[PDB]
Amino acid sequence: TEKFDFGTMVQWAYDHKYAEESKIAYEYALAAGSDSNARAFLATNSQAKHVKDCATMVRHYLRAETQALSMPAYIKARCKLATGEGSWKSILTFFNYQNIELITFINALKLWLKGIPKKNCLAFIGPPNTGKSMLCNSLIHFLGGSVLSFANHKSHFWLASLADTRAALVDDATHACWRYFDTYLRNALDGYPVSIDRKHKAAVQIKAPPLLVTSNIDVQAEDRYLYLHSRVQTFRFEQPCTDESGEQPFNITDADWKSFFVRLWGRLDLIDEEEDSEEDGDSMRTF
Amino acid sequence: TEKFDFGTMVQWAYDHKYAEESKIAYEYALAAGSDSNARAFLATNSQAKHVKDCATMVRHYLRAETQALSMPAYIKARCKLATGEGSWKSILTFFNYQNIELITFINALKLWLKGIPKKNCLAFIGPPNTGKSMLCNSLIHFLGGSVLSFANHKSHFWLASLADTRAALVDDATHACWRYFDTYLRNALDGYPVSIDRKHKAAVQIKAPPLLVTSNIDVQAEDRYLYLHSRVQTFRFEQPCTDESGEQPFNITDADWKSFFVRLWGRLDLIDEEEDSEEDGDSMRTF
Amino acid sequence: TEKFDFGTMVQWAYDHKYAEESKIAYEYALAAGSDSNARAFLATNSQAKHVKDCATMVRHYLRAETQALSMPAYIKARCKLATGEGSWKSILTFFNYQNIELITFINALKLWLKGIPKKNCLAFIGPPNTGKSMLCNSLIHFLGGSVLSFANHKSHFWLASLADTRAALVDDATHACWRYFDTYLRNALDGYPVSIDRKHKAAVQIKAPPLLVTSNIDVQAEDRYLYLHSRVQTFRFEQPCTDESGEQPFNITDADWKSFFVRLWGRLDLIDEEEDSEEDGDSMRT
Amino acid sequence: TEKFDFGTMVQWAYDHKYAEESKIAYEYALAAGSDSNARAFLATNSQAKHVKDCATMVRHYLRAETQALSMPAYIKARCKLATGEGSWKSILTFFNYQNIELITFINALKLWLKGIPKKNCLAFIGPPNTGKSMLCNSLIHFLGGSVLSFANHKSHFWLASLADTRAALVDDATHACWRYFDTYLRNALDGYPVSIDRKHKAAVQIKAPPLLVTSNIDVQAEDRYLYLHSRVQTFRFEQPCTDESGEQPFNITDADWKSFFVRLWGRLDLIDEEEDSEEDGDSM
Amino acid sequence: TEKFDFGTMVQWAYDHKYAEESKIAYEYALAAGSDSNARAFLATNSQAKHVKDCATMVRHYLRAETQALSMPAYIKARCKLATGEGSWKSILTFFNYQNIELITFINALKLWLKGIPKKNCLAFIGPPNTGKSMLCNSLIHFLGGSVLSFANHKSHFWLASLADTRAALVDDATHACWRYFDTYLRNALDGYPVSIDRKHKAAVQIKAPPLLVTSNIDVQAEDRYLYLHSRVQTFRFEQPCTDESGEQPFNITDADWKSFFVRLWGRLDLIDEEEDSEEDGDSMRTFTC
Amino acid sequence: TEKFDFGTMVQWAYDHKYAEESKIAYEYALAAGSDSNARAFLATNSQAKHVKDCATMVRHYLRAETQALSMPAYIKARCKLATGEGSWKSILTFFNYQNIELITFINALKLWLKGIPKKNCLAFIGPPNTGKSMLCNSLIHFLGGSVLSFANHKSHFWLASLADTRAALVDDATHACWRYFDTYLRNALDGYPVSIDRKHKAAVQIKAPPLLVTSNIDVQAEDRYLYLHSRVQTFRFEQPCTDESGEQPFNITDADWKSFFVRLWGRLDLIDEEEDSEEDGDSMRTF
DNA sequence: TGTATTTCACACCGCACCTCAGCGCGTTTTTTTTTTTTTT
DNA sequence: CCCCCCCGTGCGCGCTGAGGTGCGGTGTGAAATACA
Repeated sequence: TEKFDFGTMVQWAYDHKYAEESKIAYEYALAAGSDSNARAFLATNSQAKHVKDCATMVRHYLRAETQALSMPAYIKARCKLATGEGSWKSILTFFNYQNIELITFINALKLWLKGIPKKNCLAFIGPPNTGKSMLCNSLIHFLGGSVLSFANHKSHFWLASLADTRAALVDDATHACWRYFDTYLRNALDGYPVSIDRKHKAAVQIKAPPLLVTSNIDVQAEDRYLYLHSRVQTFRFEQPCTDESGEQPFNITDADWKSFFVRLWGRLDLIDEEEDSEEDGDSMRTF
Repeated sequence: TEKFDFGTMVQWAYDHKYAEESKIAYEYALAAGSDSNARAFLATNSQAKHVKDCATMVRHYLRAETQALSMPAYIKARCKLATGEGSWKSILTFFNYQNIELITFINALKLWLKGIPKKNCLAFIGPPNTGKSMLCNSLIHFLGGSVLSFANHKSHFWLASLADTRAALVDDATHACWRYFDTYLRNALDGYPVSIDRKHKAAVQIKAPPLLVTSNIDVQAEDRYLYLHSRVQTFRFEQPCTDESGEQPFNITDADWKSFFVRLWGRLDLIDEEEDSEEDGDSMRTF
Repeated sequence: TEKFDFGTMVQWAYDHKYAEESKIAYEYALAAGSDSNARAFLATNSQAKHVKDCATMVRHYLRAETQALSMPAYIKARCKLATGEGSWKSILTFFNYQNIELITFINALKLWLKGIPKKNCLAFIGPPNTGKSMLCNSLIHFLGGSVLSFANHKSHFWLASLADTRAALVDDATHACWRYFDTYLRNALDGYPVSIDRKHKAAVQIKAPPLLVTSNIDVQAEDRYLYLHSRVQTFRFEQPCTDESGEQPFNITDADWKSFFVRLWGRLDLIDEEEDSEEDGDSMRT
Repeated sequence: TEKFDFGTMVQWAYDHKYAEESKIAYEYALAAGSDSNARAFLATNSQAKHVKDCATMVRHYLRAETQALSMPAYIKARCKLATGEGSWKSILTFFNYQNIELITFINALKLWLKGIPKKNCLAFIGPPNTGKSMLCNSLIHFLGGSVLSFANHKSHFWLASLADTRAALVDDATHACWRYFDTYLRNALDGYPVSIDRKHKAAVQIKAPPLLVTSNIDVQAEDRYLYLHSRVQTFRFEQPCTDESGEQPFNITDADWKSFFVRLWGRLDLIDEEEDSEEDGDSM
Repeated sequence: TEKFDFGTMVQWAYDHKYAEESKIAYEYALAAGSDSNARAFLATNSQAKHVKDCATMVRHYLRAETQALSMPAYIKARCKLATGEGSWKSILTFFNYQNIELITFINALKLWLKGIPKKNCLAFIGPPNTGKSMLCNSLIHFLGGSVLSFANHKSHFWLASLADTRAALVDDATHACWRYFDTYLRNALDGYPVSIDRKHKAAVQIKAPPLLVTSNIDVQAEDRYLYLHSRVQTFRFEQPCTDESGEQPFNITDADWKSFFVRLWGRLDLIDEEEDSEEDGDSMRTFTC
Repeated sequence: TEKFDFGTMVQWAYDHKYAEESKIAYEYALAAGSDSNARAFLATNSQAKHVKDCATMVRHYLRAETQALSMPAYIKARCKLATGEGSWKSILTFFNYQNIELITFINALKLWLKGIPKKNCLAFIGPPNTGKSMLCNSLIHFLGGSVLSFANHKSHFWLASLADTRAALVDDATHACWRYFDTYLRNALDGYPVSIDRKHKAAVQIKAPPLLVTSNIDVQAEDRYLYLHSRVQTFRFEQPCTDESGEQPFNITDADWKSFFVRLWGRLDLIDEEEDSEEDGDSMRTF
């Protein structure tokens, strides 16, 4: 019985972080119970157009908000989302199982996070079924990164995801992958800016976000990869996780990483400058 | 009043589950006999745009309705959609014909449906003309899952169908297909997220849905596929099958599957949480 | 003075089955002489949009109408549209010249049309210039199907012509085509749904329609196609159907097939006994 | 005197046969000096949309008009748009020079134009540089038919240019071209509808337009082409004409063909009824 | 702040010859200190659509204005826009350097500019760095024709240029470009029309403009281009002008070409009848209202 | 009257140099607190279209402004913009270390800037990791140029950026890149016009912006490229510099270039800028 | 009884409100393109 | 001879013009108050 207001629906959509078309349409039509704006939305002869614009607008808002946040603020906004209970002792026990003292790994992650160039890629190289996939992919899951797949490297759009995410991982790199890295992506693995081709739009020149790679092939030994000995940090995982112990004796969850970052806020050198004293407030495109 | 009202058209099109534009337009022009909104629509000089919006809204509603169901609800809906005359005897008789107990198949099916990692691929290995594809095609028809095709693996978009359906079938996997699974797509058999493209879209990262493959090759006997012995459950098909007057001595219906799942809702351990609304008015708030 | 009304224009377009846009525009601008709505169209300020929308609406109507006709009704609607006068005698005498009893071809059509799996492909085998392509392509043309092309099997885009039509012809299937059928379309000849793929689009999962394949290779004698024995009914076209002395005595115009069907509605196990009121309601789809 | 009337502008545009967008827009802005409607058009704030729609409408009318016309009427049209004055003497002397009585060419064109299967391909077969390509190309241009090319045979996609035009030609058909005609384009010479595989399109089922082949290979003589013995009217070219002599390397201009048709209606058998008797056309 | 008059904006754009969108928009918005129509445009809330339409209209007007000109009058125009004090001795000495006396090139240009078929392409074939691309590009720049490029032969839009320009050119003619000339653009050399596919609205039944090509592949010798043998006039540049050990090499300038045409007007046979009727006494304002 | 004023929004966007849709939309939504016009914007029913048009208009303005500046004026405009503290002494010591007197580099730069034909490509060729990448990347960063990547070369659209900027670089060009330059990019590198294709827009015939390339592969020495000895200039970097880890004398900053150009305004033949007689230029408005 | 001194009373003429719907209204690269690997 | 359920809401941004209705800027007097 009132005039539709697109802004209210954009704000409500952003409240629940609904971005895709079908979800916003379905959830709003189900929410027409106690939302007079929704009941004004249903009887409008341009529902589809409004859904399309609402999704686009929420996408703009979320993309800009994510891009704005600096690394300490981003890891804070992800320690907020890490739900569960569990200490960091799993991390230390796993690394001592792999006979790698923690301090080296901390002294490499410290640099890797800052994107210091020539140190912008970890390598976890070891035999299959050694526990590189679980660790690396969990660390990507807790940093909200995207997995890059080498299957479609013949389509040069496979690097499109590097325009958004903050920790990319390509897993089980073959020899062709290492040669590809040495030959094409010399700049990105260095850390220097590199162009990114995207779909239907314009190429965006961006920094090279931090990476992670797991591969059976060692690179600190193959002398034909002489240009990668100094540009990566290789940690050797040479022991098996899935041993005779019934379950995988070591498994890693968001609680482990969350308490890992809360306890190691200092030794990773993370800090926001001065102002964290207020009551909550956020973008409000509703009026 | 005679003014056309788009919400009514969307409600009607969703009502009978017409998604494609042509069927909506034809059926609605037919229904114009006894629908005031329809006899209004025929005269609205912007018919094509209304039809396109109605089809798009129905597609949005249906797609976001299917993805909002957890697995037991999905199987319940598929059982509700299946009609015919049959029983589970018309299946267990076939299994006893191939000389495999059914209890082992159930102990495997439970895990396979739950998507548990490292146990999320059933391989049916048998010589040609023993009935593999018959059982697999029947089962994947019931689960409403798509079937892949290793023909197009030169063109990396053959995985595009993996983004929607919840039970993928790959029939007649050659040596090349098994090597591809061993090298590239190990993550899916594990159960870790993978990246998949969709023609004119972006690589949507999703968990890999359960699979079902038929191959003459015994992966659990070869030595090149040593790293698949811990990600594949196999069932051997040995006794002969269809060679008799164009009638395979065993054809698996949908009534068979319906009575199978319904009769074994306890052994497969499928259930829902605290329930106080099952057989009620369907939420048709899309009007 | 006379407002435009898109409804009566789409009704007029559907009256004459003017699907394509240019024909709409030209014929309607011509008809403006004695149709007030057409003068309103001519004076209208957005003519091209109306032509485009009319084309789209007519295409929707016609395509949906085709997809909704059950197989006996569609055979009746393809029997109505075939024009010419002839006789089934050409089919009968062609077969009896190939020393093949007609009753064999009937007892194969009875199944091949019903889509029964494992009996849903009719192969015509014989050395070339024996009349295979004559009968096969005449029959596919009657059924309104689409002639496929085994050549482009380097690409997987050559099955795209089966997303719509209800009968396909694969002409001169050599060993490569037979191997391709035995390897990737094992399902199709078994009637169960297949996964076709088109160019610059997504794959669709549809039932495999019936088929007619012409080949020089007796699959039911080969051994590597041991699987193919159970889903292909061979037909031995041996005699020379073409010119015995310079002029091809035998050719199957649409009238021959039409009279064949009309006289053989019973033995094919179909039904066209509607005869409802006079011909049919067929009121309107304005 | 206001409210620019788009119907008038499209009627005028078809009136002057202005089809391309740029011509319509420019000349109309030029005629706006003495045309009130054009002066209204200039002040309109959406001139581009009007120009685009006018081009689309004129193209619709002209394309439908061209497609509608039947073959006797179509030739009666293309026998006027042929410009300039010539003389059939050149074509007669050319054919007499090639030892072919022109009566033979008339009695073969009689079949070839009707599209009658079993007689729907003319092979102008002779040694290189004997005027075969000259004559075939002149005749095919007169009909305004697309000239094909078998040098693109490495793909199937050399047939997509045949979707529209009413006549065809292939240049110096090698054995591969004859093999292609014998194997894959069998229907086109028999009258049945054949599929056409192009790039980023679909198998368009269109009838075969009448064909015309230039080759050095006498298909009527080889024994591995029994299926083309009866669907081809091969013509013999022996004597050379397209040489560098002080005399005429005989030219065959469109006017030559114009006078040829004008004189050869009677023996070429094209009907004249079902006309409109100078009934104009309009779009308003 | 009176109602925006899109006609006035298009008139201003075509007056200043601004065609591309960005230059139109920015230059107009900078002229708001004196044009009431400029503030009128700034006031509206649909600036992008208006600038898009203005660009398209100016494009139409320039396109037709150029294509109206006849090639003799077009050479007159391109001989007015040439300024300097050049001489034709440079081109004569360049040709006599390569041992091809100028009369041959004159007797080829006469036939080429007339666009007669079978003679509608000159290939300047020679080893790298002998003076082929220098002369080719000098003549093309003077004649205002658009220089094509083969690096993008995919997407099939590399041909829209010669839909509206009077002399195209393709340098670095690799084997693939020769193959395209053999199997795609035969109609271009044969005089027959070719359908050039513009990238936004529709193709054109445009006749192929006179061409030019620089290559090292002596197509008059390779038998794989038997069709291309007899439809190009090959001029062979064997003597090189790559003198890196002293005096400066040749360079042909616009004024050199202008003096060449002015001097050899009669021998090049350019004469469109006249222009003296009552249509062109003094009427000049025909631009627009 | 508190209605939206698109002119105000476009002027503001250009005022802050916001270009892309995401930044302008989100940050203006934030500004809607105390910028009455943005508060009106939030209530508009076509927010997305207005955001898109604002992005397009700001692109038009920025592009047509930058393309106007003559090259020495561009260098001056970047010169004032360059902030920080540093001197030209860094560049002098770096080059005099490499056993190249600075006069050689200066007399090559004074030609490279003007795009003089046959000297329009300055390649820094030397043994691996001797300190070339840092210098080329820093100079391109100062001149506001773009750095392409070779990976896109399978798509011809990777040169779309050449129609805008005035200093183009590709770094670590492989051997296929050298063949590409010798075969397709002949005229452009010689000093001629060349066509450029772009996405959704028309192709333009624009001259070739000056270039900088680095590689370990020599082009003046390999007789395969007998065709590039007279059209490029090659500087041989030989000493061990590129560590950035142990001593790092190649630590080039942007203030290095700023004071380089400020101190070399007579021997770079640049004084005759667009500011030959600069007595009144203070003007700026694009309402 | 003659006459200064003033709002109600029917209204010139209206400033300006609200009231409809006939005028404007839209995206298309990327993949596929046959190109030369991709075992042999 | 009187109560055991039908019922899930409102529209192309924006105009804008004839239409007529009213309390007043101004229509401006015979009646009406009080004077002398």
